[PDB]
Amino acid sequence: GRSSVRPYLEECTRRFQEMFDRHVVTRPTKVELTDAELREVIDDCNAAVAPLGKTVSDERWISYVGVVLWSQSPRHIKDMEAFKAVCVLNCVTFVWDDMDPALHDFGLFLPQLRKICEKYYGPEDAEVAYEAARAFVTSDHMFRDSPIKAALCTTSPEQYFRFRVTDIGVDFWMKMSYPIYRHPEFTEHAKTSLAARMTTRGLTIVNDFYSYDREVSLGQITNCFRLCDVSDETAFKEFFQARLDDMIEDIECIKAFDQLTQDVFLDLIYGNFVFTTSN
Amino acid sequence: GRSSVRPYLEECTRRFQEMFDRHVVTRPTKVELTDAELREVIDDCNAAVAPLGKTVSDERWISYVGVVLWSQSPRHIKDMEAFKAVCVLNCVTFVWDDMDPALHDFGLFLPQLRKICEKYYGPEDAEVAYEAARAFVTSDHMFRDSPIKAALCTTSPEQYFRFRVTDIGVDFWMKMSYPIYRHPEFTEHAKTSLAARMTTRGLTIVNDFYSYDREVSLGQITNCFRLCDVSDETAFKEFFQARLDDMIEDIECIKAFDQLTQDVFLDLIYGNFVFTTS
Ligand SMILES: [Mg+2]
Ligand SMILES: [Mg+2]
Ligand SMILES: [Mg+2]
Ligand SMILES: [Mg+2]
Repeated sequence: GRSSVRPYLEECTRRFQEMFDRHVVTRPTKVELTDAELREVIDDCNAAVAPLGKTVSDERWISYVGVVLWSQSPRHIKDMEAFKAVCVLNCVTFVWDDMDPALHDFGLFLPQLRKICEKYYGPEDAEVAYEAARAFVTSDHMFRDSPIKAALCTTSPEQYFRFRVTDIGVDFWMKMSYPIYRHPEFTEHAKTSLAARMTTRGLTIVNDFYSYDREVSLGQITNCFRLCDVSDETAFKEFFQARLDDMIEDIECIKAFDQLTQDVFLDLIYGNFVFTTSN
Repeated sequence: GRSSVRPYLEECTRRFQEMFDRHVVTRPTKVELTDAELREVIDDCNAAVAPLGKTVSDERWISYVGVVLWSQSPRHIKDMEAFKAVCVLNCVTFVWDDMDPALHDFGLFLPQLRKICEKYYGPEDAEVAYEAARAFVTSDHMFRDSPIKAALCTTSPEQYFRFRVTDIGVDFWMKMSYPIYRHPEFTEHAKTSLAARMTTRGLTIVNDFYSYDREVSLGQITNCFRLCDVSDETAFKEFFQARLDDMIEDIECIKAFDQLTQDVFLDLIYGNFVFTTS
């Protein structure tokens, strides 16, 4: 009953798209990697997870990298080495998040993350990106089975989204993506985490809706829709409307930011939705 | 702008204390600096702000440093070099927030912050502390008269507190304070800024109430109580109770953290109340 949002899948997808068309208007665009770039990305991905003895096929990597291809802001890219680092860091932390946690060898993995950062970023940016990656995968480790997670995720939407600012990876995302754009204001918003805080709900609500069935079947509690009775059409749709209102207020405030910054923020939110709803 | 929360000053003070007595219980305790340590701190503060030309008296310094003496967690302190750094970094960024922006010389001030961090912290912590200080003062600068400040501060409690995570300085505070304690869990929560997100509303709500009259008289908008009509006793009491409920919910979640970490969070919120009402 509460095991599935399947009855709402089409309507909610329509409503998400309708909101974006009214409030963001500009559609997201795909980044094309040359086959050299893509093999380079994938090679780095393989080298970084090999110490954990894990093999991962090219097409699995390409499914992982799709979110980065779709959710950056191609208008504004200025550094494609930073872009590739984000492709790599995203994919390997994807692979890390999808392993038995008693296969997690930090001594083996963290230095691979540092090597990626040092390859693609300047000296200062390498440290910023690496600390963000370190802090993300460290958060993930220390909150498995944590009473803190249960408290933040079951108490209120406000407590849950506060947890997700880090846990969904959007602070990590912002802190390794600002070198792509070299835009002073965006760099500051990324480093204060305001960038992450402005985009967390737009990203998390979409992510949660389309992974609800999988996550609750796996016993996972990091999902906002577990806060309403999904089996109750009236309660579900009041909750979903509240989440839509959350996304709209965020997007309306995001438009107070400078133009380039707001472009990146909205391409992220809307691009993630497009990527999420594709094959 | 000609508004005031004076008619509620007593009752809100009593309501605040009562909430803390029921939900935190543990009293905050003042850190007493020896005479040598207070001198070392004032000397460092005076050095840091000497390049900006203007003078700060001992008594102002000591009024600034009191929030640090009261709002840390004394039973858990392990590193007093780190503690002194927070005294100095708090005081001088206070003085900087208190200056006409027309005199905000970053090229003079940022090396002084870096100097403080390099004297008191290990090399890794010194970069964390410095970067949070840099990000804090840079945020203050780019949001003065910025349309983003006006949109975040006037739209809803949620957008306003989202802005204050950085703007009230608690993220900076966490990221320079964790070396005081060398507690692994607290260090991570500081570095993910979860520590700052848990404590922002309890700090900001207290700070906003007791600075409201001052701030509205100066045309400042960074105060959540501008979001209700404080001249409407009925509206103010509903808004004030909403913010108490926010503090209570946060405090109750804070107690799900490990025992040392939660002591630090709650001593910070409760000690800030004590210092503000002192
Ligand atoms: Mg995860
Ligand atoms: Mg998910
Ligand atoms: Mg201020
Ligand atoms: Mg104030």
